[PDB]
Amino acid sequence: TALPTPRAPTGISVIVVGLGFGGLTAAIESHLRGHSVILLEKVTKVKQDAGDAIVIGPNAVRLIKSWGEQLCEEIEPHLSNATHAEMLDHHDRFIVRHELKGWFTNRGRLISILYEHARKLGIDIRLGSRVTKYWEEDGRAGVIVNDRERLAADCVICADGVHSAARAWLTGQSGWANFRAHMTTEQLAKDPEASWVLQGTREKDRVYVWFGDGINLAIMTMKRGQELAWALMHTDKFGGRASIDDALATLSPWPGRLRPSSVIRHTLPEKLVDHALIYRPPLDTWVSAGGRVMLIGDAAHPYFPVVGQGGSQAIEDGVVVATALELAGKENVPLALRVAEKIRYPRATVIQLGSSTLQEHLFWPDWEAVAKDPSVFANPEWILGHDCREYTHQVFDTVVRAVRGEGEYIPRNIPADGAY
Ligand SMILES: Cc1cc2nc3c(=O)[nH]c(=O)nc-3n(C[C@H](O)[C@H](O)[C@H](O)COP(=O)(O)OP(=O)(O)OC[C@H]3O[C@@H](n4cnc5c(N)ncnc54)[C@H](O)[C@@H]3O)c2cc1C
Ligand SMILES: [Hg+2]
Repeated sequence: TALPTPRAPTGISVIVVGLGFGGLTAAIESHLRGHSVILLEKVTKVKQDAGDAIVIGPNAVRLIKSWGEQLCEEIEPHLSNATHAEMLDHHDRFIVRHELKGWFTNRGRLISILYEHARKLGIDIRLGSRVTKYWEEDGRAGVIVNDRERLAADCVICADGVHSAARAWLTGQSGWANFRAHMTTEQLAKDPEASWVLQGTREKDRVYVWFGDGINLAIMTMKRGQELAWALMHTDKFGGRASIDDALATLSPWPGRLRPSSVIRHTLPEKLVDHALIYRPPLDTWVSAGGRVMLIGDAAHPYFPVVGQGGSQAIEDGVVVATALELAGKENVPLALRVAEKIRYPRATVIQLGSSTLQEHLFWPDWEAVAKDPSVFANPEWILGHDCREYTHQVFDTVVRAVRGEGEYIPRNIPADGAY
């Protein structure tokens, strides 16, 4: 069915904050499971950036496809035809060639498709609604919208990103930045020191990633070589500000700076951003003291962008929350959030800690171990082949007994003796 009908009304009212991957998933899955949903987002429109490429893992694709058959046909023209990424070191020397189902596509174009699909389902989405001043009573929780309107519900699902005000409220208590840019390759094609990046681009999109000396640079061609995007993770970050001279100065110490610098120096000033990255250690809890406010997504577990699972885990967060609310019922909303936390926390934390350790291995690699084995340098099956919704149905009763103290719970959505 291109438009699935929701289950019978469960009587549970849910307030979702954020139009990201966590918020949209929480709203869509909750609506289809019978919950009464309102989604609050501060922006007036989904931001569209041609240089914001993202990878969605198969564990999240299968969840998205279950919301409607047509969604695959909508994303198909926006999927990259790139198949492999060429990995080089900071001397511009080849290391290994890595692959990359899965969706390698544009962020804003995928959010727009999911947002339009949510409106076709009849979900109450309210843009231009800035949320703050979270509050909680016995039996209800809520927010304040635009400092003029009070809203209340059975629970509040906070997916407001890394800069979460809800996390600051719930808790009460890094130096990394990321350049990102998009460009058209007309002027770059006239530079012989930079025209190399257009080689074989009409055939398919090419991906180049450089690692070393605390810097990561990725260059991705698009549209038969007519456009390219790039991203640069670094610790040289000094209102907002972005300058191409800072990106070039970051690459200056590299012995193999010539080929990458010759490309990115053609970036137009108005198409370059330099955002600070936010990482925090795993939280003690995602659920408020009263039990009716819960953090999901980046608000609960920000990752280092090297695992390609931040959006997928935010999607898994929203599906499990909506599933636990359906299985618990109206009179056990606090139990539902505690159950979803105990299911999700081990899986999201293993990946969170895995991104921090993998971050060290990629920005300051042990080149002697990489020389003897580069295939390790470049995601396992316990992540990609997982079905969060079926696992939640399988262990829900066991987790309820563990939350109420009746029994034990062994998490099996993570590998035994598992680091990442
Ligand atoms: C450089 C980089 C590369 C990445 N690459 C990938 C990748 O390839 N694959 C992948 O899966 N993940 C990737 N990620 C991670 C991914 O971006 C995030 O994990 C994911 O977007 C988290 O979603 P979210 O819903 O939690 O938050 P967000 O997507 O950040 O959404 C937060 C939303 O809440 C809104 N909001 C904030 N405050 C308020 C408020 N007070 N009231 C109302 N609304 C508010 C914001 O406008 C926003 O729409 C990457 C991250 C980075 C930094
Ligand atoms: Hg498809």
